[PDB]
Amino acid sequence: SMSYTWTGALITPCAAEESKLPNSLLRHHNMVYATTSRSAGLRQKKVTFDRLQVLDDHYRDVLKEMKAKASTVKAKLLSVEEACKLTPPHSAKSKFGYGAKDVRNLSSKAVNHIHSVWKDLLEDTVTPIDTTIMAKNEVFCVQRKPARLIVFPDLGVRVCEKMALYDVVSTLPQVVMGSSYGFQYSPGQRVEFLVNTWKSKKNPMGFSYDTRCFDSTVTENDIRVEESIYQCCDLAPEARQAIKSLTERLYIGGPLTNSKGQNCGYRRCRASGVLTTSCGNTLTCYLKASAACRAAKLQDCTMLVNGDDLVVICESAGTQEDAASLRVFTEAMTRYSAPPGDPPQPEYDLELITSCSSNVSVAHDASGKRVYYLTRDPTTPLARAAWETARHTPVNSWLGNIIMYAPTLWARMILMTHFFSILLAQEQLEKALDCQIYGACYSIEPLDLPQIIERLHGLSAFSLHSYSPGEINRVASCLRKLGVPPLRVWRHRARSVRARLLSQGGRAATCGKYLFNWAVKTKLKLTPLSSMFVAGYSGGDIYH
Ligand SMILES: Nc1ccc(C(F)(F)F)cn1
Repeated sequence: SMSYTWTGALITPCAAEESKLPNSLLRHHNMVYATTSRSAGLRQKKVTFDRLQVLDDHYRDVLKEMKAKASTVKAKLLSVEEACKLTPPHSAKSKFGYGAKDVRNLSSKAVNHIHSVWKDLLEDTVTPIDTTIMAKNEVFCVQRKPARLIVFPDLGVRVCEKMALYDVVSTLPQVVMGSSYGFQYSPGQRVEFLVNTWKSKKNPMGFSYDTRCFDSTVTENDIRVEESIYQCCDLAPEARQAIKSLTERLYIGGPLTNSKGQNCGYRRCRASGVLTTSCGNTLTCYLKASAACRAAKLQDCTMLVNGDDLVVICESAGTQEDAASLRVFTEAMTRYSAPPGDPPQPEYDLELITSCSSNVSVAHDASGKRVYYLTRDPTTPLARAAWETARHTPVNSWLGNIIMYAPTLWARMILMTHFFSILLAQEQLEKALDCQIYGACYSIEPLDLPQIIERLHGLSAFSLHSYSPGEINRVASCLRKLGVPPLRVWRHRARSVRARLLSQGGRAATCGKYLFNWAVKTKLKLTPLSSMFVAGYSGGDIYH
């Protein structure tokens, strides 16, 4: 069928939509835009097409292996109270007279409605369920992306999803997919694993695979298979019925309704704004790729899967033979309805492969020992940082990136300096800030950063020092390209900040001592002083 059909009703905004900055971070403010509903139509054209899916024996076999491992999982139902507590404070309200605030408080109005939505789930396993459709507001840098489409059901339903499936999507994928399951790794854990699986090959070859608009490529069959997998778990019988209902009424598809309550059409592919999205896309990606590997006689594959994002490291068969078996791999994925965006390409250097928007690089600690860490082209981070510092926003990408990319050259020299300067200037150091990690919302105290980083990256994070020439040129370039002060200018700014922080004692002094030792010249000695990287949840409406 078609991924979507349209009525012609517009995808409409809920509120005013900014698309540009209203400046000591970056000069070329021209280059930063936010996406808006103004670009919905273009995206609309890209995500809508027919899906032809041909299975084969490798598909059927990998699924059989997955269903066998899923049968070792036992999963419990979540009480209303637990499901309510997982709902973010600012999650979109219900069209039935209550908001997340009422949900979090166990207001008897929200809970009663939630009871009725659940009851109706058990009784009716057919009637499609209403979804809202929305263009996202996401900041990027020039050289333009159409806004992504987000699709999500009413708050009431979302809470039922949690009850029915939070335990499953938190617990199953790991067991089903073992070490391929990306969201069980912190960044140092992910580097360590990529690097070890690369050293483990006699003659290694790697390649990422970009599936073109993955959410569209997911078929209604795919979503029933995925259900068939959940069902292999030892479930409560009420969980079993709600899961059949949710999938048949919502996951499989349904009507799309814009912010003004008009009907935009009907979806027959993955909704992005549901609980099963990450888990769904990760299982569906692992299954197709694991099978595509077999079709292409790829020798000795290890995979890493994070939703629609896929890395494969295997034994090379020769550079010709490689290029070729990769084309077969692609044919297989295409048959399975996951055709390519960029066409995939072999790499014989781990450092050259990008996955989850990231790549492995290396530097050196105090002792000169070499250290691998995860980094990325810092353009979108800096872009969003400029946005976040200009317009006030609920989301703080900067902090997320400081946490994820603490070891990187750019996060230490630029993000850390910049934002500790603002916080010191605003006397807002003590305040918790919300940020996204593998799609879940965590409240974090910026002064905790040092221990957080020590815990997730090791102490070497505070003293890495001979960054690769490629990495240094990527940063410098991005700075010039963007109009951000070169790295030497941050060094001077950091000494100033480090100093102010040191003067305040307590945890600020630790922030200054640790975060900015790289900037001093004569170094201080840096001695020693989380259920966060377990599962993926973007679009799952989760808070911890
Ligand atoms: N040519 C490059 C480009 C980037 C990198 C690193 F930053 F990822 F290390 C290495 N070599």
